[PDB]
Amino acid sequence: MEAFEISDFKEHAKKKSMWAGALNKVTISGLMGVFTEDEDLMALPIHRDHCPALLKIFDEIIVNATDHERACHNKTKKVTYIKISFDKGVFSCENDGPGIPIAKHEQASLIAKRDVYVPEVASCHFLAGTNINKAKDCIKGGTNGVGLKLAMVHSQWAILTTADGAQKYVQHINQRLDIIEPPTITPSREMFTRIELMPVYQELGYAEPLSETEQADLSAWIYLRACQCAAYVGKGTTIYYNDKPCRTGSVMALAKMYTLLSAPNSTIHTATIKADAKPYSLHPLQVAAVVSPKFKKFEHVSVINGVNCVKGEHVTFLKKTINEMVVKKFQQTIKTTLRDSCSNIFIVIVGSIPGIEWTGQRKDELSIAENVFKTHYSIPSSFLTSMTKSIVDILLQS
Amino acid sequence: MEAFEISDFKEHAKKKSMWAGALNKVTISGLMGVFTEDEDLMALPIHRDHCPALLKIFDEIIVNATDHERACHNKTKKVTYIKISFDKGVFSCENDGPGIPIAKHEQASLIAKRDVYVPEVASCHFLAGTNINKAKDCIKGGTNGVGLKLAMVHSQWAILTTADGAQKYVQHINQRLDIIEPPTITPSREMFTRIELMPVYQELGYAEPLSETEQADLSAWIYLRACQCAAYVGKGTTIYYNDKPCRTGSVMALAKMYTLLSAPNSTIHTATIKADAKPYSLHPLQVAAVVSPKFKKFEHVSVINGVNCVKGEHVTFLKKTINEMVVKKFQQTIKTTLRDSCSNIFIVIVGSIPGIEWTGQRKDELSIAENVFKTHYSIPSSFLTSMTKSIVDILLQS
Ligand SMILES: Nc1ncnc2c1ncn2[C@@H]1O[C@H](COP(=O)(O)OP(=O)(O)NP(=O)(O)O)[C@@H](O)[C@H]1O
Ligand SMILES: Nc1ncnc2c1ncn2[C@@H]1O[C@H](COP(=O)(O)OP(=O)(O)NP(=O)(O)O)[C@@H](O)[C@H]1O
Ligand SMILES: [Mg+2]
Ligand SMILES: [Mg+2]
Repeated sequence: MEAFEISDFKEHAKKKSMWAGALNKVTISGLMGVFTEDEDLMALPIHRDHCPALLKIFDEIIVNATDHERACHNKTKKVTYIKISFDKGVFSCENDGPGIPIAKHEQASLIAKRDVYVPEVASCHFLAGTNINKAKDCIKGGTNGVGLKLAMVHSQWAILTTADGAQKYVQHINQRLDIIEPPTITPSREMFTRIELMPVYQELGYAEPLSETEQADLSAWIYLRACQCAAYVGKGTTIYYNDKPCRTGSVMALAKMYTLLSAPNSTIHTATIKADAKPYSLHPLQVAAVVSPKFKKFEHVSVINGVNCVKGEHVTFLKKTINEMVVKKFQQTIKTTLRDSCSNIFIVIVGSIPGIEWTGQRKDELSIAENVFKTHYSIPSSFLTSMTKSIVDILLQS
Repeated sequence: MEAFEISDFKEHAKKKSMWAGALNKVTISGLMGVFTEDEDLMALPIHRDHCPALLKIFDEIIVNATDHERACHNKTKKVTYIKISFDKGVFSCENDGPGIPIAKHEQASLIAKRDVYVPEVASCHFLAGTNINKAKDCIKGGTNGVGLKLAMVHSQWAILTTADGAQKYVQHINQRLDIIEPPTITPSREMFTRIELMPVYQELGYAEPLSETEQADLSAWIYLRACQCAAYVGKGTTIYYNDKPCRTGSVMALAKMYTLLSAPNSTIHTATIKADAKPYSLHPLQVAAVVSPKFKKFEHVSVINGVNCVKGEHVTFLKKTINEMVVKKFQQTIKTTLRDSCSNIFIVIVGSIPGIEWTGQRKDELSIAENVFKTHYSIPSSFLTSMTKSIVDILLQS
């Protein structure tokens, strides 16, 4: 029929929500940003509709930088900084460490029948990257060879700049990937990767120059995402947002930021969840939790493999384990459901998990057998005991 | 680098969880199937790890049939049946109504430099279908031109059979899309579409001949999915699973099936939620709810646009509206959070919603502005008042 059609990747990415989510403004459950009060960092909800695909432009590039930080963290040449910028609608992200290799790609050059270099494949070729054949134990968030191309397809203009210690490579990628300019290659001896772009705000439902509220909301969201990165990356990396350092290097700092308005001056339960055997034993999970009667439902913030995912059995592992102990102790005083006993918890979980699978390119949800945690991971009893004490005291008051 | 690679669609679909979910067995929260007790239909949880991509093979084909049912419901030639079969691991789904057009695809033929017909494009060409340029008011679940190809890529062998009144078209698509046999085309006046396939069970983590428990679990899951279809499709369509008619033509029947074990002989609150203007006015939402103290947490079953999605503002619309009334009525007696007053609700929501977006190919979550429901839809107050009365009686007891 006339309606039966074949689409290419770029046209498909511009009209289909499967890649990065809705391409218009919708209600985003739990949307948050960070707002600065005095010199205090405070995470607050953003109760306005926003475009999920727009936020994924930023996220895809950000997770690419923290993926690189993970890859070189045990190598001689490492990532020391991730600089994120957002000004006048221009978004940029730069990291040091080895750049994308500046070399001709023979297969791509043969397909295109012209000289095509690796950074053009990295940025303009769908289903292309270094994680197509990812190992079980690889804890990079990246896996599909898709994310950077999504960022390009939603850019009015974009500039990729990378240097591998020998040369510098600059390439203009404009008009939602319609116009790929030939690269400019020079000698350099510098080493970094920078992505700078202007998203297609108007197509995504925003004011052509962002409105004051849109700009403030988007700036707040990116800043919180940079703060989440700062708690995830290794000991040698500093995260910057609009040049200032991000002061949330630990899950304690994240938990305080998220509960400053709710429950200031509260106690922060901490745990380092370790595993007995490799590869899991290489990746301890950091956890901080606040327990308060002021919280009216269970909430978590997860940064897993650099990704701010919202659903996963890693959360349930903590919830069920805590509930088991709460039920026990509570019964001794009376002599309660899973949401009961967890309704007063705010918990932050940050770390790497080998072998997880994702539910889509957005990586909203990770997928795994629950028994991975039961067999391999141990939650410190001191954390469980003080969490249970705090929760039981609240239950006894009502 | 050596690791920098370019992948094609089918190799990508076989390695990457983004298309259909995890490609191995993982824990699936809320996994259910239907099991027959006496002659009663009873939906029970399946507490065993299962492969999400495997279930999506079935789901993609099923939603293709209910999409056709919706497309032909107001036309002279309509869909009168959807027959789903699962036996000896062989899965098949057949619907009547107009078949896939048996016609040469010039563009596809030019690309391939051989005769390629429309049903081969429909089943073997990624990013291809009749919904690439989807209208905002189109309530079909299909949108990406991807789902049928995922089913083929996870089949050891498959047979597409379609007839359009003029001809019949039979085509063998084998070895995870590696071997596409030329079609056999004959004169016919039959009109239907059938997909029959053997999934790659072993590759997805199952026993080569399915084990007794695996077979029983998978049959139960498909049967429940067929029962959900029976509540969704139009009045002129019968759904069959393994030749038996599916006896859940209403949200009442669905709600009774899901609450038979927990709360038999309970009252079923019903509502038909209508909207003031088109396109929403064309698609009333059917709702049934059971309220019981035996219910531990809030649960919903959603069939939206034929899709059994698990997250969406359509649920929150009902939750917030009910909570508002519960808060008022409760305060009058005392003179309570959102977790409260909704913790004892099991609710079934079935219907079509125009203009929704999805968060991925799996269509786990739909995306929409909350204000669509606030401005356009009204929940009948009789349903709100009897739901509120039932909930307040429970809260007053404890
Ligand atoms: N900041 C960076 N530094 C170094 N290499 C990078 C950087 N960003 C991207 N790359 C490379 O470019 C490739 C393509 O990136 P991308 O399209 O995001 O795919 P991916 O990160 O591998 N998987 P995904 O994001 O899940 O679709 C990556 O695999 C890396 O090889
Ligand atoms: N049972 C069927 N009867 C008639 N036409 C069908 C049937 N199944 C598939 N088709 C057609 O085949 C096309 C390709 O199917 P499919 O690949 O599932 O894409 P889709 O349903 O359009 N979108 P999606 O499922 O979101 O990836 C559809 O768009 C329909 O035109
Ligand atoms: Mg990436
Ligand atoms: Mg489909």
